Amino acid sequence: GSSGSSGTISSGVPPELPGPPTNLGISNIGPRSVTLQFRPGYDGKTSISRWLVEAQVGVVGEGEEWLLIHQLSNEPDARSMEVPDLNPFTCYSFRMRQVNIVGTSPPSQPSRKIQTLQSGPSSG
Repeated sequence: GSSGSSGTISSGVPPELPGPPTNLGISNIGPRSVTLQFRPGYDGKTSISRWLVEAQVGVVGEGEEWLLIHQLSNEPDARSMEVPDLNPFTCYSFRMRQVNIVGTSPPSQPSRKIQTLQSGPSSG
């Protein structure tokens, strides 16, 4: 953009909403816990208050709903985090979200389909 009208701005300015974080990846996929990496695109002239991590059950496509599963509060300096409470031996997805004094941004592109390890003994 490139424009501006008469006036001044120096006293009080409300914050804005963040942006959709990218560079999402699914690594260290454990049994019921995995590490979801990401990067804060646009904070919104304000640090994040809490990150929202949603996921879907089996079916990973439109029509269904996305509910929260993992959320990191008070930690705007967390490039990545672990997502506990995961369904083992089940195809699930994961996303990211930013929350600030403004509000909660929309859902970001979901990660590729993966397979959670099994919950129990299984070695050798």
